[PDB]
Amino acid sequence: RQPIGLVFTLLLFGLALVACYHLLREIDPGALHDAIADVPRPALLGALSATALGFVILLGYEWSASRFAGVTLPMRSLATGGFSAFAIGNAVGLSLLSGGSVRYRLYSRHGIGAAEIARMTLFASLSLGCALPVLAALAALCDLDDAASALHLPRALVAVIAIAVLSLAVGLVAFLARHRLPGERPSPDSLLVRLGRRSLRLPGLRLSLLQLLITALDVAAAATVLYLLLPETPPFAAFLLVYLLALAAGVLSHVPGGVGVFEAVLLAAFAGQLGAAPLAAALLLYRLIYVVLPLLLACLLLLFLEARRLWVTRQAIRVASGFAAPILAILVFLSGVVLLFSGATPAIDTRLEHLGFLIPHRLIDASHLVASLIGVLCLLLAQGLRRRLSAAWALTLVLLLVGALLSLLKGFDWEEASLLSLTAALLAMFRRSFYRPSRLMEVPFSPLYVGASICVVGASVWLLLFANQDVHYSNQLWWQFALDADAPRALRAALGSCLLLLALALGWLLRAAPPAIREPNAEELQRAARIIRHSDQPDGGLALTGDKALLFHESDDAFLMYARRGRSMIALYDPIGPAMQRAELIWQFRDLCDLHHARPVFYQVRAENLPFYMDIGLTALKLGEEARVDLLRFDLENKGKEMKDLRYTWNRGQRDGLALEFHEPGQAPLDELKAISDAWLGGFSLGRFTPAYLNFFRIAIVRHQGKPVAFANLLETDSRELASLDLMRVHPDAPKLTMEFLMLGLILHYKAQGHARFSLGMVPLQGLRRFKDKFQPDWEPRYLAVPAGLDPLVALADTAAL
Amino acid sequence: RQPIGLVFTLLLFGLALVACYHLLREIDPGALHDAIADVPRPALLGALSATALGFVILLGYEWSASRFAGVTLPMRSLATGGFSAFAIGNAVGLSLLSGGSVRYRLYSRHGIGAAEIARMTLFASLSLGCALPVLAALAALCDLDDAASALHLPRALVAVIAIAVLSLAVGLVAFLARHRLPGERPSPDSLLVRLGRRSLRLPGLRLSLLQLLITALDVAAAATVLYLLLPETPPFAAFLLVYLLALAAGVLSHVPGGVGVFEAVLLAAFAGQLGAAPLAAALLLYRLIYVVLPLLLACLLLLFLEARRLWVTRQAIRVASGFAAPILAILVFLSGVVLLFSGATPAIDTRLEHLGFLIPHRLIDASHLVASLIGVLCLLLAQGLRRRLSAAWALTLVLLLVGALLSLLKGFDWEEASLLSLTAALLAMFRRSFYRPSRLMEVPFSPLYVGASICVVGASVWLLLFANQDVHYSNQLWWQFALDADAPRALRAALGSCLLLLALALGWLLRAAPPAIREPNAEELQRAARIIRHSDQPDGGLALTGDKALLFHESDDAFLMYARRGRSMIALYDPIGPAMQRAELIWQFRDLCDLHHARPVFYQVRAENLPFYMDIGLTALKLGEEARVDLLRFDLENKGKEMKDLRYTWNRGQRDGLALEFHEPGQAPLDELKAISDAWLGGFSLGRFTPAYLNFFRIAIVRHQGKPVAFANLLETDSRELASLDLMRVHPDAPKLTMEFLMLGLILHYKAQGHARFSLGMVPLQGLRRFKDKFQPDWEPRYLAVPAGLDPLVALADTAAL
Ligand SMILES: CCCCCCCCCCCCCCCCCC(=O)O[C@@H](COC(=O)CCCCCCCCCCCCCCC)COP(=O)(O)OC[C@H](O)CO
Ligand SMILES: CCCCCCCCCCCCCCCCCC(=O)O[C@@H](COC(=O)CCCCCCCCCCCCCCC)COP(=O)(O)OC[C@H](O)CO
Repeated sequence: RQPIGLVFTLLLFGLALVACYHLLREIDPGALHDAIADVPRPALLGALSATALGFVILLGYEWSASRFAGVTLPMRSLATGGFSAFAIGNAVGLSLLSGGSVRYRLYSRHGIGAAEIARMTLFASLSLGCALPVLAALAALCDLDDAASALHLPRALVAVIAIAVLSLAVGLVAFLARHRLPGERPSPDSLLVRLGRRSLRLPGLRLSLLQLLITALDVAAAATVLYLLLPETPPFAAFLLVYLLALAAGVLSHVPGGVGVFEAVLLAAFAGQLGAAPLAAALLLYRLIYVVLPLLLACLLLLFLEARRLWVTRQAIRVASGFAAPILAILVFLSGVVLLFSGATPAIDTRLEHLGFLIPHRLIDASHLVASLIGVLCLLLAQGLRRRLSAAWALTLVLLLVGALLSLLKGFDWEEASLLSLTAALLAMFRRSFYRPSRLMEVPFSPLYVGASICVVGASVWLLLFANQDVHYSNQLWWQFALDADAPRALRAALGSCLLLLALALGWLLRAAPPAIREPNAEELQRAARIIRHSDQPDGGLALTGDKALLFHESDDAFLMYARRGRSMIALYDPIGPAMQRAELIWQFRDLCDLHHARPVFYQVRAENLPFYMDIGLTALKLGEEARVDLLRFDLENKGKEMKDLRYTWNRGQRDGLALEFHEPGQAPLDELKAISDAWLGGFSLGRFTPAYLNFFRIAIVRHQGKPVAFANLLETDSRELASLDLMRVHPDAPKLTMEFLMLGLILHYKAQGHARFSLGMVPLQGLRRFKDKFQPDWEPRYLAVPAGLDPLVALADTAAL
Repeated sequence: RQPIGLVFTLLLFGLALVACYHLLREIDPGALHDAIADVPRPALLGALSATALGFVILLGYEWSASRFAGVTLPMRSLATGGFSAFAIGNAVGLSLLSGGSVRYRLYSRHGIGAAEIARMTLFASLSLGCALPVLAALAALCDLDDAASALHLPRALVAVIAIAVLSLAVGLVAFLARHRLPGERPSPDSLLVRLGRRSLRLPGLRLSLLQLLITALDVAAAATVLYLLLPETPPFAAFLLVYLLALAAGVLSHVPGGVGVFEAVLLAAFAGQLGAAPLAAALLLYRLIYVVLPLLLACLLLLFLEARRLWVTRQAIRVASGFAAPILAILVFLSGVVLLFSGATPAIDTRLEHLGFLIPHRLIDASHLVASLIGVLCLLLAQGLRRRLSAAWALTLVLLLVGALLSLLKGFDWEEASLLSLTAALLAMFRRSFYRPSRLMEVPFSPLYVGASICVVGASVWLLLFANQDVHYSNQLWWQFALDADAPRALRAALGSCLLLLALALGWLLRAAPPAIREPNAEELQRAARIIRHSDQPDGGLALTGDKALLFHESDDAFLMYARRGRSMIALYDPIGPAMQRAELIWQFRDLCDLHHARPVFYQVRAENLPFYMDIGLTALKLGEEARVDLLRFDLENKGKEMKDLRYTWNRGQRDGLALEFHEPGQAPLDELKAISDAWLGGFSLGRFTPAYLNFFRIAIVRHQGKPVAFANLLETDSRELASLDLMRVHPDAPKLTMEFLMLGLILHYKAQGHARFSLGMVPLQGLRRFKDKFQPDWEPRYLAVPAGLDPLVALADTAAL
């Protein structure tokens, strides 16, 4: 899927480049520059305003999603989320930090469910995805002659196509209206439809109409931006029609920005009618104003919020797994783009002639080549920054500033140097955000980033051909070292960048295979047990069963237990140790998973570590509820119906002759345990009955008039914060209150030693819930972490099987 | 002492500046530049060669010290040490990284004693310090007329002065030869002299003569360097005489480089005879070639060795407390100097006229001012880098590269930008060397660094006056913003730098006083005990006595116990916890000590942490020996006279009716303990007898036929690595073998539980040594850490009193 989808997009981009080259054959860069300069100031200020209007309409797009999913949020929060998600989706879609991710990051602070957000994003996407053809047909129906002229098709054909589209639209609307279940409504604005297999959620009539108006206003404003930039204006209907088609074509192409394809379509539509140069200039200004500008605004906004949050709340925020690393990766990538493009384009003559005196002539050529290499390194270090490396942050901070220096020593291009330096400032300001002390060579291969790198290099070479089209091909251009000669510098640069990218890509591809997963040995198990003791978490006990492999921190202070199942690696709980060790461990696991081409999954995680999973790109699903009784409040001289039932149970148990005794680890009656375990059997998160496992923990045994009837090992630490029990077996013939006596006896015993809390157990998603509730415990949600895209049930079913 | 010595040096520098200003009044920068250009290539290549010759002779200087102190080292090591110590001493003497420090760092890897190195340095210093006047007199005796003309004094006066000096020299030599103790000789080349109070160590005749030849060749080569640079050459005798005097005057002035004063004296000597401009040019080239160049070579050498050591030995080196932070602090300081000086000097007209087109005219003035501020910040962040901060490393890495950018946007001064960038490269390459995550605002005030900052600012202003001496004073110069106007830019720069330095200096001086030292409370004590348990070191037990204050790491994982005594804070042992926590703690202590204006001292430290103390500027003295028995090798069925004596003791003890029993912490007979403690009493590193202290540890009591006779608390951890005993009391009336039975019983008991090692105790600097040796233990040295300068006995005596 991943390589196929990459290759498909890459080829589509490549084709669109070739199309644009063969379409702008007549135009030379001089003409284009003149066309760009031609545009009047009121037109620019108009487009700059229509951008704002069109982005304010995109807030309503988020409002419709909020209403559909039934999410109550503050208006300031909804606005911020809407703007930032749309801005960053539209520009760098699906490559870095998609709109969904930005929604899910921003809205998880308010404590909205992952399913709700997911639904919001899906609605926001499919809204445009399904309302695009309808608006295209509606626009086509106005002035068929103009539309036919634009598309270069017969009037009859486009007419019947429009009629066929609107007929299919109303037909589907009627069909879903037929299967409308009454009564139940998940939200005020939501219908449920029943087909037979699954119940699907569709918008209501009012919401559907309101979003369709919103979509209409959105695409209108978007098209108007591009309309104002054109000196000569074709009929609005046809223009809008083609814009819609082009937008569609760009989105389907799965090209990050829609660049290459969108421009190809517009140019093909109005190659002759509007000319090439004025259109190309309008397209560039459109892309700079409507895509690039908002993205940079969003980048700065979210950086600002992150910095403000860090400054205000200093103590609570410890590890910093916020919203800086992804933005900085984006800005760094853009920087590398800016370096590579500059390297392709020839310098200004005036700047070169001034510089020629100050700097030696060969240094310029050297500077230029190195600056091109640095550009490619900046492309590939985006991934590093994304994964919160510290090495990557150090290297990138150096390169961005060296690159900014060479940008002044290549042709005194201060516009480049300014941006590179500004980026390097922001990168240095967020120093804490990059903590991981891992090796850069250990970063996994990422097809996507390499794909994007190749695309950018392609676009640089395209720009090289288009810029240096006034020089004849010659073999002597390669060696030609002189000031005025721009084309040699570009050629050298392009070759150097192409070789360096190829080298690094091949080096990453051909690397030593990772070691296979093995079970832990005696030493590892002992270390794991040591870690568990010197910690708060007693749930770590299931590490010692020697059934699931162990990932150890470099400091051997904290560890994480995981097991491979099919194509997905599952981690049993949160990592065991201090917070700073936990974050590094969660990343370490993600790295490992990626190396082995497996989905990372975290089973039964607490709420406190959720943002660390959100970082590495997981989503929290409500798995179950975990009960824990607080022994400080709980006392044997308290009131409450359940409490009176418990004391009655305890008193009867004592009178009947039930005795509970605790055996230290090692000194256990293995014969009696084996007997009861066999009796219970006759009649991953489980805990085996191997003696080795049992000798680690102290076992509480209850006896009924002397004979051993039931037992339950106890997970403990050296601290007296929390205590839990994993394995717990009872004899089928035992009295019904015997298990409850054992259970309450445990609670009282831990009260005696003075443990703050006592972990009862988890209920997923009836009897177990009631039984746990009968002790009057404290409930706490337990989550499941799965990749964000689409893996809701497959992973849960697979884990349930395991 | 510190403020007085600072003010004295600062005033001497100030005066020497004023002297040089009033002496080079006639010369304008044009004439000076012409004088510098005048010097021929053979003269430069001659001076560059005579520098090398003179530095090769400085190796023999180290050789004489090695022989005197009696230190056997490899020739490569001695060479490296000699070169680097002399190079860095001569340039940045006593301000940053003195020659002594560099010797003591480089030679402590081979495992040479601190007393030996100290002696080596003292000899190397005093050699020149005492051989300078003798050579001055010897030179004076040759051609009195020329010497008299040079000094502008009567021939008779200089003659009798020379005669008086040589008479005093031979008189002192005879006087020390009189009190020559025969027989004993610490080294082959060393005499001991007895005056009555203390025995002093003087060189032998052969060594004295050889070093005096070495000193003669050294100063000759040094003077020759400056001789070749002069076009017209005065008589060698007189010239050498004045050079000697000037060198002396510079050294006594305690000016880091000898700059200001040395030049003043030379200029005053040959103001009229040789002219000002040619002499000034010779002096500049001398300073650049003989001082600055070697320093930069040494800086690079030692950086290279550090990098090579890091690359080769990756695993053993963990925390990196090597030789990078001091060098980088030096290079950063030099960078800031280079920025400030450039800012004072006016730009080249050609470069300004080229730049005037590219850059807006006001930007140049802005760039120039900011670059001057950045220069002053680079001055003050040297201290930060020195103290291995990470904040300081991040900030400095940014500033050096921004400063390098502004250096190209001020007057396109690429020579500056190259150096700043090269420094910023090296600083980024040694990223690990700066680990401390402390706040920059928390750095203590340092009079020395501020003193050096003020000096540099002074020298910048001096350069400003001397460079812009072709412009008349006017009030309108401040506001004058134009390209060609250089003097306004310099004036603004100088003012901006002066205000920023004043502001920061005052801000550091006026700061909230540090909190006073308090005793630990119940919570702190409990935390300390927790830390001790989850650790290897059982010696941490004496923390719990609640007698000495506790410094806790930010992570509350490791801590360090210290107590103030008079004017020196003593830390009781190494910090307790992991290595990474230990380094930060040792620094944290140094910070604290500096805040309270107290000498840091570390009492009883192990060898493994020595380099962490060496970093913060301490020296290890051999305090005593600590015995520890290894229970793995030791067994009850072994052979050896001492072992047979032990088993005989054990068997007799058992037969007599001595019984040893171990009581858990809390469950102890306090009555019996109090009784025995009182009986023993009747008849900081001590351990009190307060019940609170005793309830923490398990007490071993021995009984003689039922009655309690002796006891000894046991320091333990949860691990079974090491065990120790602090407090140990016996009844006066007890049998002589009873204490030995208790002692051997402990050893056997710990064998039973299976503890690897068992700490016996320390003997400082007779009976105790024999008693410990009778168990056949393993000896390990125990050190004392005291400030490097001169605090050998005062601290030890003060600690002994406490
Ligand atoms: C050729 C145009 C018409 C064809 C339309 C379709 C083509 C589709 C396929 C090709 C994709 C577009 C290729 C062209 C890109 C822009 C080319 C360009 O103009 O590049 C300039 C330089 O390249 C760029 O500026 C490209 C930037 C593109 C990306 C924009 C990102 C901006 C933000 C970066 C991060 C900022 C960080 C700080 C703030 C957070 C060089 O021209 P100049 O005259 O402006 O400069 C001359 C000299 O070299 C220097 O002055
Ligand atoms: C005035 C000389 C005669 C008087 C002698 C006695 C005076 C004593 C009191 C004053 C002390 C000396 C003051 C003069 C310093 C040098 C002045 C100078 O020439 O400064 C130049 C610039 O300042 C310096 O270069 C000063 C450097 C001094 C320190 C040297 C350190 C070098 C190493 C730094 C670290 C390197 C890092 C990388 C390698 C590890 C500016 O002149 P320029 O024509 O060379 O340049 C013009 C334009 O501004 C730029 O080209």
